[PDB]
Amino acid sequence: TSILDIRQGPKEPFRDYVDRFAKTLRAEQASQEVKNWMTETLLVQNANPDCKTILKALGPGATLEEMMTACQGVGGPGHKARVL
Amino acid sequence: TSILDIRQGPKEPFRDYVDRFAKTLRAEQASQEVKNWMTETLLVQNANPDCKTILKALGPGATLEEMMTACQGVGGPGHKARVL
Repeated sequence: TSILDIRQGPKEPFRDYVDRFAKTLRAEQASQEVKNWMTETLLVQNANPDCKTILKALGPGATLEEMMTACQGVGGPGHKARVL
Repeated sequence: TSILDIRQGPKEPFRDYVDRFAKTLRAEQASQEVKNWMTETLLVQNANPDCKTILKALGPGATLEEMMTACQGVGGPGHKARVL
């Protein structure tokens, strides 16, 4: 698949979205600098409205852990949650 | 070195800038889809102000030959020609 295709669902937990993004980025062939630029552009760009707004409030210096913790309330169970 | 750093000079002919961008893009490790998005984004973003304006009017999906036709003569003669 391509990193360009990873976009957050409207109810998708940030943690699930960033996990898909990171896994897809590992599989992408690119230099480390290009991967850093991919992350700096597309992760916030392709987040849902509430997560995108929270990420922007953290700023370009934000770490993954800070992003995940700041976004942890948002969205629904997601597709990995087990009810049955 | 990195495609991320290819930037047009203020008087640099657009075709000289594109030759540098293209050679560096060819050498970059990336999927063709990623290259295509790099070109859509970086070539314009890193163009000089005068060419950038014309390129944004022309819009995404213009061919190189159309970009060249639009940007020809914008700027100075560049450094290709030997005077001495």
